[PDB]
Amino acid sequence: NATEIRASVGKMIDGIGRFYIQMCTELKLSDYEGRLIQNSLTIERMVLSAFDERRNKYLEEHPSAGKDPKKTGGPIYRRVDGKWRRELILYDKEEIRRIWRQANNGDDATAGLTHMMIWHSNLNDATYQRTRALVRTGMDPRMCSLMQGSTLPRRSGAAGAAVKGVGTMVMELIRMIKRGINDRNFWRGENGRRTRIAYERMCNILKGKFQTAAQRTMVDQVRESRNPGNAEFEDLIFLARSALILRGSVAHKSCLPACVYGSAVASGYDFEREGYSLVGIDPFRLLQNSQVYSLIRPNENPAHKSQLVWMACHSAAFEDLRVSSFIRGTKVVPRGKLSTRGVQIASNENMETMESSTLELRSRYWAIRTRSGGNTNQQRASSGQISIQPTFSVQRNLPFDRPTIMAAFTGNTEGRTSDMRTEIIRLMESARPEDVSFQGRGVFELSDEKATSPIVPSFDMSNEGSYFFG
Amino acid sequence: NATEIRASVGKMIDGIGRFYIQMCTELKLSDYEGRLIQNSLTIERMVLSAFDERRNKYLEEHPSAGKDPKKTGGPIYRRVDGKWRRELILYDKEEIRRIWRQANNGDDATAGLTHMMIWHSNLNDATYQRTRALVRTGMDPRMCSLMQGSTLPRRSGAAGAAVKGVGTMVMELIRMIKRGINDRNFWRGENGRRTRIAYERMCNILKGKFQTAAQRTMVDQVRESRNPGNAEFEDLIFLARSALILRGSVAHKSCLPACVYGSAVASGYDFEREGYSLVGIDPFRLLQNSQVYSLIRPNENPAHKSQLVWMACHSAAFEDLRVSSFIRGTKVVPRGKLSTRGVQIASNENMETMESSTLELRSRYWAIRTRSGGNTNQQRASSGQISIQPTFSVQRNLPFDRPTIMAAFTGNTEGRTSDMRTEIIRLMESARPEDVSFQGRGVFELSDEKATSPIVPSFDMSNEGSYFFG
Repeated sequence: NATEIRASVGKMIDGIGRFYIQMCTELKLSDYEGRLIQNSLTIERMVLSAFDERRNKYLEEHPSAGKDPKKTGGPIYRRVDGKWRRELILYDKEEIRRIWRQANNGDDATAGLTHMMIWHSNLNDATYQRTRALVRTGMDPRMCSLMQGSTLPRRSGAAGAAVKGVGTMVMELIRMIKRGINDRNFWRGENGRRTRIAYERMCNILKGKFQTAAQRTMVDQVRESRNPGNAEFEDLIFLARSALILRGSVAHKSCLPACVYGSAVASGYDFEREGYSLVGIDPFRLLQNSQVYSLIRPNENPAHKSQLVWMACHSAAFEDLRVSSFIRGTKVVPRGKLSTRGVQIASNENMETMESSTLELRSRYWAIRTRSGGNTNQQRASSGQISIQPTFSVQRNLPFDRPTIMAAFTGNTEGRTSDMRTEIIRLMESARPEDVSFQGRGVFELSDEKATSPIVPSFDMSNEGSYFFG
Repeated sequence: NATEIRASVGKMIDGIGRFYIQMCTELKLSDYEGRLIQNSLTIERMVLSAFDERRNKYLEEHPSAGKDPKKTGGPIYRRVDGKWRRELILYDKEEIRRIWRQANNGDDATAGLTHMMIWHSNLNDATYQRTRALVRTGMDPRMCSLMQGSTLPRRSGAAGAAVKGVGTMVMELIRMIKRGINDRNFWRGENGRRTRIAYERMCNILKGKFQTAAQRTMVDQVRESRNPGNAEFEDLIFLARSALILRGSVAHKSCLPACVYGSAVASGYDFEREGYSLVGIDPFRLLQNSQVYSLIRPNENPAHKSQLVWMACHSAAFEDLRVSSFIRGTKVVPRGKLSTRGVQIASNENMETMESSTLELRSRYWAIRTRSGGNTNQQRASSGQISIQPTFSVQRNLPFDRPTIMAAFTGNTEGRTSDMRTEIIRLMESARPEDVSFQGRGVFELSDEKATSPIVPSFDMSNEGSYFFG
């Protein structure tokens, strides 16, 4: 059944929206002030800090960073008769914790929290990619397209586990491997137990994310090493390099800024009644009638800023430029020639140069974001029955496709990773960059509500460049 | 045990002989007509066409060449009161297929078929050498002595795999390499799978045929290339050039014409009882009491024709002229001054000029044809123990010949082919053209049945020329 999940997501988004309304009430902000991305970012990171129990518990035992008992940050921006001002106002954790407490009818709202962490992951992935950590681990910065949800902490649950990508998991595993190489953390203490439990859980998440059998079995053989040394390091690097083409269907949750949700909730559009979806038309239908303001530097182009924020909202920073432009309706500028900077504003930059303006979010078309992979993998490995069932009682043979039956079982168990690298490189060679994917699907029009008739895109515009980076 | 193989070969030759008797019965041919090489060639090539499933299956989908549903060729020659006549009589495939079906007590007679393909290979190798394909592949026609069984199709089994030579395998590999260079046949389709399977099987056959370790390891490193480009092309050319001296013991099966087998079977000499061998005295003992007739042009010398047909029967076209003459008893004329042409007769040449005559096959001596190589290779690399076993329990060292122990294992694996070309050229330099081979063996007399006492040949007849070609 899908009605229950729809009601649950509608309920928790209604809670988030009415929390945002409560914030707009308590901050004494004007109508325009509540349509700002920056203040939503500030309050939302404040919520992240308040609800992150582990960092807090690390902090009350560590009274450092000067003024840090329980209050952090808070750069609220207010419009003064056309000009702008920034104030560093500090808020307690317990008060706003309880404001959430009645902002969700007595619940913890963990799903909402995961929504905020995921929307932060999308903003960071859209703005800045961490080539720095990649090169730190020795890992090639050519594969930044594997950095989905890198800024996410491990505190996120299964819903948060859905969005964090393959390459980010390679990075976090490499971090723990380097730590275990530096010192003997693998002893029989409770620390070793929690490390191996986390390691096996993360490997299970990995094997869930992949699609082809060969990579799944190689990963299953990865955690056989009770004492991970150096071989699994290049094993995981090659895992990422092979997942370049055999990508895992991780997630692309379409999280939206708190201002848009709050404006919708304030207008009386209760999400529980008509339902809410995070994947279909629904996150789209709020945006063509949404007004968003933000601050811009006197050199930044607002036209680029609108495209970038729509990227971040729809987590399309790692999507191809051609289809993103087709859905948007206008050409999208790659990261190479963007005359803009990060949407976050520095704490030291001067107050005079900021100017507020409206953000354009309307898009001509819409499409469903499925958590799947390209059809090319199913082209490499076709589909069909392998077994048969006797319906009539007739004296006949039972046809069994035996050579694939051994392949599923792997009768002769794989010796090491290398034998798997062999046929996975063979599959990579079988791959082609002209393999059309997602057959039977298309882009629909905004007037469509039940996905009745799509239109297939056709891109013949030479080599404009399907690479947002470079 | 050797009795079972002897019985099997005797049985299948008895089947072939009684099939030939059935053909002589159904063709209504006279006594002399069944002693003709030409009619045996015609019926035998007809059998090849009937039992070759792949070409047939290519043909019923390709109804071309005019009159070609299921009937091909058939130039039967009949003697008319001294003169000769040629008739193009066409036979169906299924009828003669079933005639074989009871001609071998319900078996397929695949071994007999391989015997016919091998005897065709010997006739072609004796008559005409394919310098043309060699030059087509850019391959030097100085090495025609490596063309054993070139006309053989790949359908031949392990018994047929025994006779097809090293240079022919170089040629077929070069053909597939050129085809894979022309188009990308190496994709992940089923065609690529069958190509790599055939390629590895043929490389296994090659490594089976060679004798020295260095060439075997270089060949083992040949198929490491998953995408064969151009380097392995000259690698295989150099393989053939090195196998010039370090020849592989491929095979020299002594196949005999169907007329000789049929005459023996008709006389009541059942091969199952007294046994048959294809390698010892036995294929020889049928020939001194065998009568064979054939057609000859008014310019062709019958004396040369008898020597050439005995060459083709004994597959001694690539054997040295001195020993071939010694075993035959008379001088053998090289290909340079043979006033004869191919034993096959053209379809357009006139009926008047043909004249039939007896073929001389009796030879003074006999010798065993072992599938081995010259003793010179064992002179270059001597023989002896490398390890020892403790018989008495005595506190003593275990002598191990370590530097050759690494050599067998190749502890430092060879980088490329070039390091192997180095020491193989060194071995070629160590080679001498005066190295006497086949020590401990000799030529026996026809009166000998158990190989009791041979006589060693001694050739001091200057430089008559041990080269059938040139």
